[PDB]
Amino acid sequence: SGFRKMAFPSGKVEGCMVQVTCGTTTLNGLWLDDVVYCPRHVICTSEDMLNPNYEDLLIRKSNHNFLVQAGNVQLRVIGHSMQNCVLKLKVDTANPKTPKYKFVRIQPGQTFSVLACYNGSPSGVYQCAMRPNFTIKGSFLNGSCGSVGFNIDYDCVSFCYMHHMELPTGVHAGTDLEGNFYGPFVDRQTAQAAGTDTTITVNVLAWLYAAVINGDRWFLNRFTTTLNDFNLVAMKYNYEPLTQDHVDILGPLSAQTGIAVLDMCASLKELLQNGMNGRTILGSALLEDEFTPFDVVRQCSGVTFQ
Amino acid sequence: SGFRKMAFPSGKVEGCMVQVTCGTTTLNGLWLDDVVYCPRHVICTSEDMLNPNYEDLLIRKSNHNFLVQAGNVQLRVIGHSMQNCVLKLKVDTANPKTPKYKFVRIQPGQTFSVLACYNGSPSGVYQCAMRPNFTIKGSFLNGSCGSVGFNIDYDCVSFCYMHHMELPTGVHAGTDLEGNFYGPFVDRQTAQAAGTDTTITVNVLAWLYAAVINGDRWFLNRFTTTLNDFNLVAMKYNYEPLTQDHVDILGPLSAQTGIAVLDMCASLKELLQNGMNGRTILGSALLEDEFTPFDVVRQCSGVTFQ
Ligand SMILES: *[C@H](O)[C@H](C[C@@H]1CCNC1=O)NC(=O)[C@@H]1[C@@H]2[C@H](CN1C(=O)[C@@H](NC(=O)OC(C)C)C(C)(C)C)C2(C)C
Ligand SMILES: *[C@H](O)[C@H](C[C@@H]1CCNC1=O)NC(=O)[C@@H]1[C@@H]2[C@H](CN1C(=O)[C@@H](NC(=O)OC(C)C)C(C)(C)C)C2(C)C
Repeated sequence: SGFRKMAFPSGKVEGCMVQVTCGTTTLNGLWLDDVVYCPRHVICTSEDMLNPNYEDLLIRKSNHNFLVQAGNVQLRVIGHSMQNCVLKLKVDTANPKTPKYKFVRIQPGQTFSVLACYNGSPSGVYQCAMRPNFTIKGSFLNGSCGSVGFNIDYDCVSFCYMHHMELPTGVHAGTDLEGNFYGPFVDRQTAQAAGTDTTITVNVLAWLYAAVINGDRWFLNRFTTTLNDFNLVAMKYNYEPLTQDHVDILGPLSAQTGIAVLDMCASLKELLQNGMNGRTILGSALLEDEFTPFDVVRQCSGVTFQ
Repeated sequence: SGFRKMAFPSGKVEGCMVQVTCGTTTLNGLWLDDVVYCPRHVICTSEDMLNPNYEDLLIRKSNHNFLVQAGNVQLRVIGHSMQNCVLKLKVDTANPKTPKYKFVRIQPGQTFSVLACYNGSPSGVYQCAMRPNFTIKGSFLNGSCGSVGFNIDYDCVSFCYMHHMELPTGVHAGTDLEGNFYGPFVDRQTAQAAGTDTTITVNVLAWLYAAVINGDRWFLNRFTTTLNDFNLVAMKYNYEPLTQDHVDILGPLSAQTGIAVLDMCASLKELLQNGMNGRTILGSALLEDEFTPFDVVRQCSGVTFQ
């Protein structure tokens, strides 16, 4: 037993990270087969970034302007192109450590692992979720641009995030691997703000099921509620609406514990109305919302990868 | 900015994990050069484990009784010996993925990363601390024995934990890599209990410094306190005593923020006496104690490894 915020093993992604230098800017890139992916603002300078025209800036570059370092081995660039907000630099060598992989664009509420890197070298790994307002609450410093987020399924790495920028409230914004931003943000140094966030209701319920699987049961009651009456309380406390699709996804966890989904909703309602009154759940004094129903089942059942 | 519970990148350790089967027991082993390390209760059965005599049980085994699987490649055993509570199985092939490494036995309060495995295949990675009562609050199921805990420094992997067993309160116990248990526990299925735990004072203070580095400042005050008066309040709330050695270790964090160590102690005292009154620190509603002063500096400064 036990329950922890668990990331995927990161070895398959470590073997893909490289350093990309152009002018006075250094950031991280992702090396898969004979292409390196990185954020397009690597072609900017500390005065280009105020309002750049990237097409007009890229047509002024040559291949040899791009310095790509893989360990202490130099890869030279033989072509380049821009796709939305990412650069694709073609190099003369295929990465022999290329795993099986895919690019995927995720929905708000889904979770992923982040391998934070500086100068092409990995620093640490942690678990994140895409918030309803399309930011992520990460841990990023100068030079971390180009670090990626990912999920692993068997032997296949599904890449879903590349890091670009930090907003004034201390949260983070970036793109999928095809260079499209999550949210309304643009890669320009001008006023933008996150928009108000909300709590991911379906994930909170999944975490209450994890507590029961592990022996915490003090928060249950004998009451119940309808979906509509629950959603009327949820709106009041700034929670996202729960759909019937969400109810259906929580089926397996309901069947393993014997607690109907709408009975667990009546328990959340009482916790929202009464607080916790000095008690904890799975070592937490707040209601936690960055575990999906999938996350709970993998950790409480023991699925591996290869 | 931001602050997360961050584990080390796990690729160097993934390349060392193998499967060890003997009789009806399967668990994980660690393959470094031409030796595989695993827990000695792999030679037991579901009735040997009640009160075994391991010396008398090992002298009844032959090399071919041990089945070692590395991927879908079979390593055969050519010798074996027992050291305290671990087996060392010598095999005819050296692991070509052996990193630079050391074995170390850690003190209570230190943190490490855990790579949880089943059947020799990694499942996930998370951060832990050795509690004052020599248990760890992990996430482990049947078959996870032999999974290891570790720290990384530059290119060197320092192994510090191997998992053996779970106690009735849901916490975990194990050994260093030379087979000596942390705590009073023994590898026998008999009544043992953890002993009362305490909160790791020096780590809580380090985490309050992390909050200030990141912009949280509502909990500070203009008061101060002596070391002895602080330790008199700490004992009351079941915190560990703070030594002058602890004060000295918190020097760099004090110098970067401009807040003297004993001023931060006066802030903790007020938080212990008054509670948080509905506010959070670094996204937490409890005082967090599994970040060392070293952990804070690496994440707030950006150190990598290679
Ligand atoms: C690339 O490594 C950095 C990573 C940042 C640095 C601090 N934490 C991070 O995550 N990204 C940028 O430098 C990025 C590029 C330049 C300016 N930024 C920012 O992230 C800035 N933020 C910003 O302009 O937000 C506005 C208000 C929407 C800032 C102030 C943090 C440097 C680009 C092209 C956006
Ligand atoms: C080896 O993979 C398992 C891992 C356990 C299983 C559940 N969670 C885990 O961490 N270890 C054992 O099976 C271990 C060996 C047999 C019995 N155990 C236990 O961990 C038992 N606990 C126990 O006897 O604690 C006493 C009360 C001190 C138990 C009941 C969980 C199976 C050995 C040799 C101790």
